Amino acid sequence: STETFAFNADIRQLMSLIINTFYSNKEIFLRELISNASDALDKIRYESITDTQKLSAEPEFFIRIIPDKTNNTLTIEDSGIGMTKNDLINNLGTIARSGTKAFMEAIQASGDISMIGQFGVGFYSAYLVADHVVVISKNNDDEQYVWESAAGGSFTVTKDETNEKLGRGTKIILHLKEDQLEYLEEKRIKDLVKKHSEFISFPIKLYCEHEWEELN
Ligand SMILES: Nc1ncnc2c1ncn2[C@@H]1O[C@H](COP(=O)(O)OP(=O)(O)O)[C@@H](O)[C@H]1O
Repeated sequence: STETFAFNADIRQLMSLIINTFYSNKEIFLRELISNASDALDKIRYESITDTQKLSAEPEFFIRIIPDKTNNTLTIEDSGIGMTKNDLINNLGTIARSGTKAFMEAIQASGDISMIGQFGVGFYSAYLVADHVVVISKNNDDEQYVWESAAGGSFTVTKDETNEKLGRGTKIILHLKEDQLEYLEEKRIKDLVKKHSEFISFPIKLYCEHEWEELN
């Protein structure tokens, strides 16, 4: 059954800024999410080098990008370390980190919205292009859970019993805004990924039409 959580106030203000901004460089969400996937993969590769068993639920490292024109969603999937239920609650809303508070104080003092691009807003950049965001995650030390938020001051976390099992990793599902459908186009995606992927040392694949295309 679903549990509801309140966004930390600072995180709520960050989301508020993101949702109301006219910042035109929205495409940066893609680099933020792919970097997150790379970091999560970093972690499971690191943990498993001295302990190969940690790879058993999913032996291959990958990042997959799946645009879906039928329901206007863009999905970023990885087989990284994944998040436990507590991880989703702790890392995706309830706790405002040092950097986040510093970013908010800085941007409020300067009003310089180019900071969004210069310093980044991490995972929350998804709300630059999406109305609603879903996160399915599976970590070795817990069952599969689902995090959801339409950015209304709250999010929910629900033990997953409807979706296909990931084995290990994370699936970020962006429900794109009506005016942001360009990010379903494969050329748009490839050009963005090419721009930010030189030093991502995991295989990146794009779902095309259907077949998987290698981006690196
Ligand atoms: N794809 C992912 N797999 C596993 N954990 C993730 C993923 N994306 C985000 N997280 C967790 O959410 C946290 C917050 O993400 P973010 O706001 O991008 O900050 P940062 O990238 O600086 O960690 C990350 O530190 C990470 O712990």
